[PDB]
Amino acid sequence: WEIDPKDLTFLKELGTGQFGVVKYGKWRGQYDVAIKMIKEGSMSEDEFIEEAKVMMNLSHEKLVQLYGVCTKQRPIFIITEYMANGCLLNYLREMRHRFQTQQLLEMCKDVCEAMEYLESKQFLHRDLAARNCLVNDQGVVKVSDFGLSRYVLDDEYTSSVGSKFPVRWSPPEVLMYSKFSSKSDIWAFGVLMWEIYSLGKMPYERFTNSETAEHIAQGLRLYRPHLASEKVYTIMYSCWHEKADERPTFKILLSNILDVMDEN
Ligand SMILES: CN1CCn2nc(Nc3cc(-c4cccc(NC(=O)c5cc6ccccc6s5)c4CCO)n[nH]c3=O)cc2C1
Repeated sequence: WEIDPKDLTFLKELGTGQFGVVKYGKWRGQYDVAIKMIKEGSMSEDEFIEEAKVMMNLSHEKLVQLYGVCTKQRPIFIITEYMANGCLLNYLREMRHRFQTQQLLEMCKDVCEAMEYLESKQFLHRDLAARNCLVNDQGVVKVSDFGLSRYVLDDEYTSSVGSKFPVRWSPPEVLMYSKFSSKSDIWAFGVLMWEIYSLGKMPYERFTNSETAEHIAQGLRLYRPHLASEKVYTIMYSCWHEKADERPTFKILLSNILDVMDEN
């Protein structure tokens, strides 16, 4: 899906990410979109365009929808489904005192549904976290920026000892051997559940990344947030098995989440 940049209208600056400036605009004067303007040197562009077809085939309600790309010009554009309430982490922090427990679980469910679908397509996110989930005007959470980490050119982000690497969302096998799998996405999802139920707190606060790597290797895990039931915590904790093959699938996690709902 190559978009014609003439069909795009820029309206507002939405901020900055790993690829640079992100803008809000419209496609053909009607559809609200987000447009990532890829800073030169920030992306492995050839490698991205080479593997763009598969991202185009990924479609799910709880996945942020890709509209298309603009590659006949520089900077490259990536155009996506706009989400009015922005990223989940700040949404949690900003609406912290308004959340009911049922809502926190529905958020987990939204995300898990998306990841189950990705799991089914053998597609990895690689940087799952609240900051890379977005929220729309009706409070629906959707998974964002799935797979883009592979294309980042920044040693501080690509290196496990880098300052931007998602250490706090990474299992031991990633920090040690850089072995990404479904089960690394699983681990990350548990940390995400923790972000949700803690209402936007930073994992392992006052720990450095290295200290965090040290302690999870030694078996330390994130404490149960006040608003998390024991049933809920058991779900997120199951994502943090030292051994990846003892970790559940997203299909199972979703069943767990549904069972907790049903009981309530
Ligand atoms: C008043 N509020 C201001 C902030 N805000 N943001 C909104 N909604 C969106 C933000 C982004 C956005 C903004 C800044 C940075 C990033 N993130 C990135 O640019 C990147 C994230 C990652 C993750 C891994 C690897 C590479 C990248 S690039 C995004 C998500 C773009 O997909 N994208 N799409 C939206 O709908 C809505 C609001 C209303």
